[PDB]
Amino acid sequence: MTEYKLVVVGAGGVGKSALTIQLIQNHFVDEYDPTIEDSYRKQVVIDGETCLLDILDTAGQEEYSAMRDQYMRTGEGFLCVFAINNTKSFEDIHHYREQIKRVKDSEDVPMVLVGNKCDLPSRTVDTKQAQDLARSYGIPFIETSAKTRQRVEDAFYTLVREIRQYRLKKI
Ligand SMILES: Nc1nc2c(ncn2[C@@H]2O[C@H](COP(=O)(O)OP(=O)(O)O)[C@@H](O)[C@H]2O)c(=O)[nH]1
Ligand SMILES: [Mg+2]
Repeated sequence: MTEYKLVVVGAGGVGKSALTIQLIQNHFVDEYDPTIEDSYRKQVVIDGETCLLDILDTAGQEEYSAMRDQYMRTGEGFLCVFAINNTKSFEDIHHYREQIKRVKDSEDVPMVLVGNKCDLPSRTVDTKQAQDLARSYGIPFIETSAKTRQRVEDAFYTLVREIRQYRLKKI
């Protein structure tokens, strides 16, 4: 059984919790329910490999979190989430990426860019704008909807695949 420690980062309100809960529980949390920062473990088969995913869904970024500091230090791959109807959250992506590189003191960290809420007609971030940002970082870009269950597994499984390739190349 292969472990992958994943960290979901990005601005408040973009759907990090909704994406993680959809993946873990196949449920969509009610729109107005309290979010909480928490970690989740789930055994899953990914490309025929039996995997243990250890996922931290981050929150409360303006106060100390011992768990978040541990997962940022030790996390193996990062899902950088913005919402496609929220330009500020997309324009925040470079700060989240910079935080990750600083903690890892590395320019080469497994990451996937995720544009969530692709079920909303009020899009303000064009798919091609985000694809270009991801291309400039050298990482995959995936558009998701936690609500209509579009590409949720693809987003997380793609990050696992990025970690697997990182490991294979370094050896
Ligand atoms: N329409 C839609 N709303 C979403 C989606 N994902 C999250 N939300 C809503 O967006 C708000 C923020 O979601 P949340 O998971 O709490 O975001 P976090 O703060 O990034 O964890 C909540 O009201 C969610 O119900 C999605 O894919 N589509
Ligand atoms: Mg949350």
